[PDB]
Amino acid sequence: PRGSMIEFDNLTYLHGKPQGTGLLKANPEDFVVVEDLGFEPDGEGEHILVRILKNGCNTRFVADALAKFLKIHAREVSFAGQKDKHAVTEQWLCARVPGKEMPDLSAFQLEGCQVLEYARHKRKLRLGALKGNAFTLVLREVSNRDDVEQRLIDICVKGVPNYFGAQRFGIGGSNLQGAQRWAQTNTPVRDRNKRSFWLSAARSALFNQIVAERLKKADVNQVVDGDALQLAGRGSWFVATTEELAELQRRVNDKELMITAALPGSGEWGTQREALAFEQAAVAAETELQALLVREKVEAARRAMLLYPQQLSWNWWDDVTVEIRFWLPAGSFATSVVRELINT
Amino acid sequence: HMIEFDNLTYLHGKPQGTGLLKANPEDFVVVEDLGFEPDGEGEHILVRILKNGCNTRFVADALAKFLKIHAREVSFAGQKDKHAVTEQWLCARVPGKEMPDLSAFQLEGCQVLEYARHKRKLRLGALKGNAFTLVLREVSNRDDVEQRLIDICVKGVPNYFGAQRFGIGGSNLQGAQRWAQTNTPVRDRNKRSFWLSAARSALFNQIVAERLKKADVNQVVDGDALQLAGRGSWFVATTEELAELQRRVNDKELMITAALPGSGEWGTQREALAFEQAAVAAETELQALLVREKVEAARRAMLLYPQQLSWNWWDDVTVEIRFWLPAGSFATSVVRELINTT
Repeated sequence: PRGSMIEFDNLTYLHGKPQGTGLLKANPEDFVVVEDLGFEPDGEGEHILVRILKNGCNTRFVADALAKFLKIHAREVSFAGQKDKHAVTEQWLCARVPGKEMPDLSAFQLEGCQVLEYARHKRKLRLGALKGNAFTLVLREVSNRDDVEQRLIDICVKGVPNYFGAQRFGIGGSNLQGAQRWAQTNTPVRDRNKRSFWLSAARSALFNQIVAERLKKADVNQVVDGDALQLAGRGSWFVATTEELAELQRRVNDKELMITAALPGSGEWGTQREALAFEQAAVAAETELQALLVREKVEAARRAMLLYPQQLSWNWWDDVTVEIRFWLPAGSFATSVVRELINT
Repeated sequence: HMIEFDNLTYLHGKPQGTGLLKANPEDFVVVEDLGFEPDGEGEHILVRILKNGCNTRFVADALAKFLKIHAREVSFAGQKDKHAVTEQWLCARVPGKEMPDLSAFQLEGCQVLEYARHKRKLRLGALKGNAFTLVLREVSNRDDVEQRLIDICVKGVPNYFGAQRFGIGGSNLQGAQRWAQTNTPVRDRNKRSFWLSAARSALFNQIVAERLKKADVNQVVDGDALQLAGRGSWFVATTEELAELQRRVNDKELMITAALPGSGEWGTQREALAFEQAAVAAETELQALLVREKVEAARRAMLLYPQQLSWNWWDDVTVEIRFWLPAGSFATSVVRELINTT
């Protein structure tokens, strides 16, 4: 059975493959993540926002525990996003518990999880409904400090490819594999979760591939006729035209606009003419995955090709250990930044 | 050439899901708001009628018959078509103080809800606004819709003129463009209005689309024409006042406007005016047509904040949404930012 599609480790680099190695997440304390909702709990509402700090367990696990403690169905507990199990993460959970009474969540004890705050909120917390995350990482046993230092400087200026991290395609890549097999047939998928995982890996893999192809051009950030340019910090995007190229390039160079790559699916991809031809050619061989996404009615969307870590700063503890801090928008991965610093 | 409707910039970005709007007339309920209660005296009789399956003019002629008066004695502030359910007000001139029994007036598909005398005649465009109740069906991405409804509560939507403004098949804009290329006058007065209206509306939509491409959409600039919320009055922003003006705009007390090109001054000045002119610089022919026909330039809020926006999800693929919009604003403009339709 001949397999596929550019593999993750073969994805193009913006600053070239690093000339050094290092350790990522040697200890959970070396990977701290603080969720950034973008809003404060209202202080009223039928929902209860619970801010927790965890270590050594996934979000759903703590969510199920929270549900049990409040004597409510696991379905009554949601969250903004999945936080790494092997790391120190802080995030919000949301449980629907209507009423004027506020349950004593300070009694909720669970190994590898500390409650830090809880208050009522009107609307339920939905997946993907967060602003971003603040990261504090420590890279250990850095074999080439000068290479890493130089890369951190270049990242501050040019950024890094906004790839979906390896964690997006399932353990061992099962999600992408399963998505591929399912696309080779017409056998519908029962399990709602198994279906979402697969559809997500498919579109994510295609996005990464389009970006990897675009990075093979002479000028990676060159705006071309028909590009879908997204305003920095938000979803709104528009189509570029030959007539406006000069001014558009300036905004893109100034990081006001973001060249985007397609997130394949039903409907139109967004790009037009030249740019559209490019994206279609970049994944021309993936007719099967493309067709799968279309039949499952997963609307095509736009995603920034590049990623500019915010408030990027770093400190070297010694010639082989660095602490790095930065904030990333929702949907971007810290591993996409680290990929351009060291090889793991 | 000119930005096409479907390519008009989105405030919240193009939706990542689809759905059905107005599957049946019952999924689109529009309740007219006069902006006042009838005087309860006067030579005119205001009649509120629930309409489903026929248009205004039709019901108006039917009322005229029932009351034994000239069809042109029945007026109305806003026209509406069959495809939607509308609680509309009709105005009949019946001098005197006696109140005819509008309980015998039974037209197919209609229902008289109330009636009272009033002093002034009801005129087209005199409506203050409309309250809508819509049912979006076969929603493919609830999460997307939910977040967009929430974002709209905070930021609103672009106050675009809906497609209906450009005639069936876009014929009104087409007619305006063909007309703009010749000095030939236009016979039919109805054609004149529809065409001039489509041209100015298209220009406004393009200016807003351009403005939405800026880093900060609601950023006030020197020379901007700011309109007081709820009314037509507007004034020009000045550099020395920006911080204060910006606060009132963020607080939704003032509305940044975009031009409705026509004869006379557009309203904006300096920077803002230069921006608006460039935004439609290539539309010289349509502009000259408006100037030529003496259609006075005017102002229209760039953004639209649906009032009392609330919604209820029947199931994962069905939502009933309610909101009030001032006259001149479109429900389709709110929906454009929620789902993609065909």
